[PDB]
Amino acid sequence: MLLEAIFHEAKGSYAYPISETQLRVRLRAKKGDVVRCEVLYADRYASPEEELAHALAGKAGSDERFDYFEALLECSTKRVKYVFLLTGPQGEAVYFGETGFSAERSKAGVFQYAYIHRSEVFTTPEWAKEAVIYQIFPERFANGDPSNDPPGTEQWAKDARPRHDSFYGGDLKGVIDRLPYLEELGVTALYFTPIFASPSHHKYDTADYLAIDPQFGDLPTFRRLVDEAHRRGIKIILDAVFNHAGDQFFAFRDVLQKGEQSRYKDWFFIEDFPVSKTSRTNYETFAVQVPAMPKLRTENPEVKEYLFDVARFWMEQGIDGWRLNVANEVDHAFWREFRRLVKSLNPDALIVGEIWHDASGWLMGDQFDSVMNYLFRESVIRFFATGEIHAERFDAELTRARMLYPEQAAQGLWNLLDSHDTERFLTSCGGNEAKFRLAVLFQMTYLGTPLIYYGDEIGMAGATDPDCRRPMIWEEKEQNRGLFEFYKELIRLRHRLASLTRGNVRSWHADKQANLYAFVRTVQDQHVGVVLNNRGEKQTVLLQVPESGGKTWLDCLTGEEVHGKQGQLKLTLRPYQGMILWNGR
Amino acid sequence: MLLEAIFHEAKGSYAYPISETQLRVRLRAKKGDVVRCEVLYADRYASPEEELAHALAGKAGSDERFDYFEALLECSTKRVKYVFLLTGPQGEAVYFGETGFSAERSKAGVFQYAYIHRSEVFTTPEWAKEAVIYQIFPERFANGDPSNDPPGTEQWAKDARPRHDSFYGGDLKGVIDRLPYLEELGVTALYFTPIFASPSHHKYDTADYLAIDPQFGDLPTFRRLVDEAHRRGIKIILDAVFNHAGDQFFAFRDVLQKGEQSRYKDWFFIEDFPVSKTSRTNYETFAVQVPAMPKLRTENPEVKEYLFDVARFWMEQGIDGWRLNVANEVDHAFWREFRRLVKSLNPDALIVGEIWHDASGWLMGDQFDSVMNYLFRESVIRFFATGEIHAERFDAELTRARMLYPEQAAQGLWNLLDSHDTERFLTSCGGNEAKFRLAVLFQMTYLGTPLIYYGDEIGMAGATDPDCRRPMIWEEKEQNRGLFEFYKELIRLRHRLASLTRGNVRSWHADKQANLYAFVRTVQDQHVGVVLNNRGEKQTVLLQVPESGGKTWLDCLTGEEVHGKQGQLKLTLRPYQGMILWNGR
Ligand SMILES: OC[C@H]1O[C@H](O[C@H]2[C@H](O)[C@@H](O)[C@@H](O[C@H]3[C@H](O)[C@@H](O)[C@@H](O[C@H]4[C@H](O)[C@@H](O)[C@@H](O[C@H]5[C@H](O)[C@@H](O)[C@@H](O[C@H]6[C@H](O)[C@@H](O)[C@H](O)O[C@@H]6CO)O[C@@H]5CO)O[C@@H]4CO)O[C@@H]3CO)O[C@@H]2CO)[C@H](O)[C@@H](O)[C@@H]1O
Ligand SMILES: OC[C@H]1O[C@H](O[C@H]2[C@H](O)[C@@H](O)[C@@H](O[C@H]3[C@H](O)[C@@H](O)[C@@H](O[C@H]4[C@H](O)[C@@H](O)[C@@H](O[C@H]5[C@H](O)[C@@H](O)[C@@H](O[C@H]6[C@H](O)[C@@H](O)[C@H](O)O[C@@H]6CO)O[C@@H]5CO)O[C@@H]4CO)O[C@@H]3CO)O[C@@H]2CO)[C@H](O)[C@@H](O)[C@@H]1O
Ligand SMILES: [Ca+2]
Ligand SMILES: [Ca+2]
Repeated sequence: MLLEAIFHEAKGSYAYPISETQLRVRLRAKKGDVVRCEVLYADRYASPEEELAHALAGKAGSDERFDYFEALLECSTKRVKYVFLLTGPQGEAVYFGETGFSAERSKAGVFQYAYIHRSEVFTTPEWAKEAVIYQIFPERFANGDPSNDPPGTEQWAKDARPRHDSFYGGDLKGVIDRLPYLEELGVTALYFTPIFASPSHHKYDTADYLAIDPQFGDLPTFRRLVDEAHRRGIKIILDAVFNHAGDQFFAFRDVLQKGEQSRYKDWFFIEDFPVSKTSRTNYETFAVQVPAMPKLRTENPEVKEYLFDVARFWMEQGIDGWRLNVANEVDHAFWREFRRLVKSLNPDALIVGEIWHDASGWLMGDQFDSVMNYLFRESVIRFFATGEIHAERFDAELTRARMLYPEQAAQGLWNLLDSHDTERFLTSCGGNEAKFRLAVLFQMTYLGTPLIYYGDEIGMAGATDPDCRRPMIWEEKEQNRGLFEFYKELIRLRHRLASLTRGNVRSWHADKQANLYAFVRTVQDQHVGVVLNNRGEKQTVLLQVPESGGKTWLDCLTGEEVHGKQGQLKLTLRPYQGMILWNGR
Repeated sequence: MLLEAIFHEAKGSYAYPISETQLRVRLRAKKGDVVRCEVLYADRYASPEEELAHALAGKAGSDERFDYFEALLECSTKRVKYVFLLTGPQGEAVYFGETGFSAERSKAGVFQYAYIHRSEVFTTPEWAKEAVIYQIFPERFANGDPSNDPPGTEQWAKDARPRHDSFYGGDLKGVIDRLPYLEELGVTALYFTPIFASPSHHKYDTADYLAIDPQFGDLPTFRRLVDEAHRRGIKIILDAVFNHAGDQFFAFRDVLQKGEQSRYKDWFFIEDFPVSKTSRTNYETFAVQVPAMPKLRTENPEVKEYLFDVARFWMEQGIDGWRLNVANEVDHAFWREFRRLVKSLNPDALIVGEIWHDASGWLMGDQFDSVMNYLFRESVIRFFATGEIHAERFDAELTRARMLYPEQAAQGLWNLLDSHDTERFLTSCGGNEAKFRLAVLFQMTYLGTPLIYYGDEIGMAGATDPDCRRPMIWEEKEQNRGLFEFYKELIRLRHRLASLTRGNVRSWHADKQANLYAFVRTVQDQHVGVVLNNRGEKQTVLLQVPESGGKTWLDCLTGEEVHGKQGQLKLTLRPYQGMILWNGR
């Protein structure tokens, strides 16, 4: 075996508790190098002559180059020291501990997980595990009150082609009027892009954090929305824009006016005074030269105090969580304290960070509960949309991503197909509905929480910002109702099958030539196998009956009954068809 | 190129800032696999049309299986995305990024270090880097006041054999009396084990955190000690026992008397009432069944404020830092807040955690400045004391350990040979002074902060606790004055050669056959090469002139001049001899 390929660390995503007395440990090795991985462990103060406890680590996954083994250690003392015993195909064995590798156990040393503090066990809101999120970009969802429309509003039509400065009149009253639709779809939570006072259509350049934007409504209307959504079983998630403010933010205007004499100058990153001349900003902003968005110095206790108050105010209005804008450019201390504040006010309030890359640094349990899973989007884009990768590469990317974070984070990642910052997924699929649907079926059955971008469910299309922000299509005749009913069925099944929301996930089959991919979701005695024929050709495949699942399966999408023949299942898939096989338990 | 052996993560010790605009990045590959490692980077919002910046990563080290490449990225924007370009021996070129490996750069993706916040740049007290610490176990150092001696105090003699419950009368007045001695040795800081009220001789079972133990003195005496040490250029570090209290601690006494009625019952981990009764404890304690040490629930905000108050009190007395007892069993939040409290009170107060294993989780910059480096001791024991490993594995263990933490931590790690919890190092060497001295020579020249265990400098020996806590030997005739003078010279040298305190470290030469180990310390134009002949036979060797060090060298220990012919130095080392070759700059 290739020892240079073996990896483990007593922290992060390779060692973490799932309870106050149980520790999950993972180990990585070159694919095929290790057939048996066992963990020998004991209390960190156990005597030299005490027997070590044993825990066998099953193979939890494999990507292109590695195998990932996982075990559960029962640590009643909450203190554990442990070593791995790795066995190869030829029976060659070796111990792997903190000191290194050795045939002699004592020489390998022991990894140590010092202490398991209850306060450090990653815990997330129970409801977030089985939620189906629907993203609403207010200015474009529904114009329920044209009397608050901004001047110059354009026509709310299917042929609308938004500009960076277009307005259509979307508002909160509209959202309220359309709740019956959202409820019928099966949505359980709504994520809103900024809704606080701001001059733009997107409103990421905040003028006033404590006020609902006039064109969207007022506090009484917001409160009504929260109540109407809640009694319909729908939660509310707001967009927290704490990385930067708008240039109309009071503190910033003060600096613009008083400059060096401003009591708020240290609330930002001003390069020199006066504050500006044009787009040539002499102050740090979001991205590059974005005059309307001066970066906030969240490291300043005054700024942190202010934003924390903003958070308190809105949570008082009854919201259920936050979506953190550009979360990765706000300091960690801020986020650790934010989590403490939020959870103290509402233990069930969800915290989702908006980060597009590897977000492990914010997903260990003391900061966010989840993140906008763009890694998931990329793999889904490449596999179902552009066809840039095949099923085996898809399986690998998913597996590698799953191993990036502790299971508590993975279980609730917001798996989106697109957002208000990307082209519509149907457009990514070049308008191919068959491909789009397969992606959706995957999104609705995979490990994580699905996030639906408004309109995708009724066939909307579009290029990237601002063309992805076109007015919602409400005209029944202009909506893809077949797709809508498709979504409804998938969402109902998700709520219907426990393994789909709370089950683990394991690869079942991945064939690069047939481009068929299958995985199994498991919890308790229930097993649900999802098979995706990601090819424009009808195919048949023989899959091994999933580990301890039973001999009778039912494709919940068709009512088709399939029996295990000599430990196998014969499946015939039409082009781009997906099956959701329930083992009946 | 074995891709399965290549590793990098955009955080931890593989990617971290050394300043507000500079990110240090490290990458490891199978030893020999990569000949050139380059980093191509840019601002995270740079246009796809902009050209990437270039940074060549030199080989910063190599262990038994890997090569470690290190580079410095200039990030004026404080936001960076990057990809590695690795070239094999044959000229093979592969790109490595967050997405994976590929001959095509774009397909490799890019790692991202979202933002560099000034508050997250690991910063340590400037003085700690060039310090030489002396550890004082007060009950056994010096009895300056015989009137405060504990009951049954035993004879202060060289033939003393301490028992777990012995007392010899050591106190703070004695330390004050021996300051001229400590100053002569050249020590710059004193690390004291517990000195607060406690009934034991070690005092890790705290009765009163706010009072000097009567056997050791009183507050005024402590203050005088602080002042007398300070005026002699000696700082003071106290032992903070925050993981557990003594069973005579006021809060615990209360729980013992009032039980479930006690307002302090949640300050501990009580399983049932009434509490205690012999060694069969019904409450969690340090280690296993240690009735005198009930664990403190530092997660409890009341417990945390009390301890923080304890820390504020002693810092008001003028101390310079803390040594955190069993730091790995106290929660991370407590430690993050502790650091902010401490640093706000005294920016130069040092925080050293007592952790015996990989302490990377506490050394990223938001918790401890350093730790008692027991990993260093293990390597030193195996190589110099037991001879269990040869020069090449020694070099490997050292390099591997060095790569475990960011450079800010490594530079000030407390490198000890032994402690009040281990057998004396001389005893580890089986009484061999030649091996002992070579280890000390290594300790005084290697990267990190040397920690001297009281008595080792004058030849004390002893088995592990309690035998390693023998009363100090003060009678000159019973002291190894030759050793003492050796220590003095090495300490002076360390203070005189900037590279020994502020320089980096790189392997120079390691040969298992001759068991010769050499490394070089470098800062600016100063290069100091250390050659250790760890064998009991006179030997001669040839070493390539230290990279860009120059051609004139001087062994500071003897005054011997070495010129080096054709880029090589000819060295003749006596048995267990060591050389400290200064390049003259
Ligand atoms: O010409 C300037 C610009 O102006 C307008 O943009 C404004 C926008 O309309 C408005 O809504 C707002 O934008 C906010 C946005 O809505 C929020 O969701 C958020 O979005 C920003 C992200 O938070 C931020 O991280 C970044 O995103 C970049 C990723 O970080 C980066 O990783 C990369 O993504 C790639 C991944 O790295 C890779 O792993 C994966 O495979 O591929 C990804 C790319 O496909 O690149 C991302 C894009 O830079 O920027 C996001 C903003 O776009 O915060 C925003 C700010 O509040 O304000 C905007 C500024 O005024 C126009 O609409 C826009 O077209 C125009 O470019
Ligand atoms: O039966 C009674 C008991 O009495 C004595 O113990 C008491 C001791 O005399 C007294 O001073 C005090 O002890 C404290 C000690 O002085 C402090 O420094 C500290 O020490 C404890 C450590 O903090 C704690 O982590 C642990 O140490 C363990 C290491 O974590 C663990 O890694 C492992 O160490 C190995 C290293 O990893 C490796 O690098 C090296 O090569 O080999 C090591 C050996 O395995 O094991 C360590 C031992 O478990 O315990 C330390 C305590 O010894 O905190 C202490 C508590 O405040 O109180 C003691 C209890 O009353 C005797 O000394 C003891 O033998 C006897 O059993
Ligand atoms: Ca309107
Ligand atoms: Ca005394």
